[PDB]
Amino acid sequence: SDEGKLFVGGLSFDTNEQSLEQVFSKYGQISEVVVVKDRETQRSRGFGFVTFENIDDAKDAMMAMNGKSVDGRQIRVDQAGKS
Ligand code: NI
Repeated sequence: SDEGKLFVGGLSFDTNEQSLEQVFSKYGQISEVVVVKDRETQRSRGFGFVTFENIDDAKDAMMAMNGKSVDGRQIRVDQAGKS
C-alpha cells in the first residue's frame, strides 16, 4: 500500500539490515529497513522491506537494484504488495 516501500527478495541467508541500508541508501533517505525473520527462531525468511521517505527514490531504487547481485545472490526488487 505504501508506494515508498520496496520488497527485496532472494537474499542470501546472512544478508542483514546493515547490508540493505548500505546498498539502498545510495538512492535516497530510508525510513525503515527490515529483514523478515521467523518470530520464534529468528531465522531469516530471505526477504525484506526497504521504505524510502520519498516515493520517487523508491522507484529509482527499484529500477536500479532489481536483478543486481548482493552477497552473491541476484535479488528481486518490487513495490511492496499487500500483507
Ligand atoms: Ni553472506
